[PDB]
Amino acid sequence: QTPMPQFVSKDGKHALMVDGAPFLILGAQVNNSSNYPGVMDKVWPAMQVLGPNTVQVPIAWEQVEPEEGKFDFSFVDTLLAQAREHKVRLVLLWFATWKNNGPAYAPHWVKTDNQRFPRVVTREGKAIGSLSPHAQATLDADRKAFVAFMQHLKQVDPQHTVIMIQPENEPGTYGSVRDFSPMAQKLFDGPVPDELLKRLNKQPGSWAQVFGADADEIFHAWSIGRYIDQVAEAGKQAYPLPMYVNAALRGPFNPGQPGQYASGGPTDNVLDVWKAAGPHIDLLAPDIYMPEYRMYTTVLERYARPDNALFVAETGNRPEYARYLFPTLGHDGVGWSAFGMDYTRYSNYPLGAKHVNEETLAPFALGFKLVSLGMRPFAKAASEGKLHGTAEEPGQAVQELKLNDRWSATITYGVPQFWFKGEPPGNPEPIGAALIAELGPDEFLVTGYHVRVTLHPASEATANMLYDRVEEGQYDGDTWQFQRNWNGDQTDYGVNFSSAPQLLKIKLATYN
Repeated sequence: QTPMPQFVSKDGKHALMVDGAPFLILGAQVNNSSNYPGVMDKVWPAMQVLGPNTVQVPIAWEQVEPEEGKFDFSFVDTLLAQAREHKVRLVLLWFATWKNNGPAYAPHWVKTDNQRFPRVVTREGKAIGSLSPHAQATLDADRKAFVAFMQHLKQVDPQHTVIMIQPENEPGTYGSVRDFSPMAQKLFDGPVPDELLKRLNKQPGSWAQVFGADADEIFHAWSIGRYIDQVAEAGKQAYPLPMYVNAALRGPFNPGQPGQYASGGPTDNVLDVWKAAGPHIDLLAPDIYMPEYRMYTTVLERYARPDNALFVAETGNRPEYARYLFPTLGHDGVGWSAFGMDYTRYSNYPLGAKHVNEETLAPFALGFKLVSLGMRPFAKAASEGKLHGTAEEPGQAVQELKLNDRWSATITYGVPQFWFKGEPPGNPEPIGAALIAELGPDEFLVTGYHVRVTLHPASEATANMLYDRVEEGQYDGDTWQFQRNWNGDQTDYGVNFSSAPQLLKIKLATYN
């Protein structure tokens, strides 16, 4: 029997297990209103070009429980059938109590009834467009619908088309650091829970006593984390798929959205608070909409932790974003997904692309194609901490990757595929990237674009380097299929990639 999807993490190594082996998500997310049968013909032809292995689709509380107690999962059924037909897996996004801080996707009977389902209140006493995490009614209602959803999924998806769930979407609050309602203030005045004190190694006290100036934000983060953890807990009792929460980043890390001002989500300053609050939440995923290299790679480093597998749940769909797939995979987490990938003729420019079409998909499609040529062995390498990835930084034409005790790799951008004089110039725009998996001490899987990879000795022991084999080919599952051996011009100057769909399995040797 094929096992259900499972998230495994042990001693700083992680795997998203799908059909019994590690899996790397090569993801595409449709636009926010592309979750109805009548618009799916604007989705699948885009996915046909892009070739993701996983598609993220919203499942809206307003569409599955339009009247309280009257559930309608017909769109889930339709979407499952289509995903199977188009040969992709799914990640379903539960748009419920929070979507970008707000209740807009909650049913009419929730979002219009502030007496039953109360909004956060500011210090000055005004309600703002974010539901309070302290209200029992709201939690009970979100949780009941999420349980009905997971129970349905178990029944209709024995194929395991759906591999993860995202409960809520960028939870948090824009217009206030926390809830200042009497209901909230009563809790804030109370003692910090022992669970949190233990995680942060703090002595007992009220929230203000323990955390001082940072009490408001830490309180809100804990409170939202506990809310979603209870939703996730109940959902997993029904059907234990992996689950994650996604974070709006702060300030200059999120310069193009109002969410840059959000409090209470799993931002880099409250990750430990969220780990303590959310044992039923498998990982905390960043949404990265800043194209600058040092900033982007800093986010990857901050979210990639021994206790947190890196998943880039959302990122921009402008061409400069495509290359960040490889350094993301290089953190040996579970994958990367790009946002806004359909033909519905919507644009989130200036954040994203002005137009999504067959041409502007091309830079993203290439990376997905390259990893797909070897996805299961690449995923296995990630699960062992043996996957290396890098992308081009503007103004830096050369990078160095240490692979193991024996070998390293020089990464060179914008040079010919032949002998050349002068300095490496870099590509005209930063577009290059490489991916290298260690299969054995002398064997590597290598792919890339707009790049030269030059393997070379890391020690005196390997000084007399030779290529034993440089096999172009691909995997059918776990089975290598040989096409040709590169040699001569093709291996004289490292191995060079332009934009062709090529995967190399390279075995090194020495002469004795």
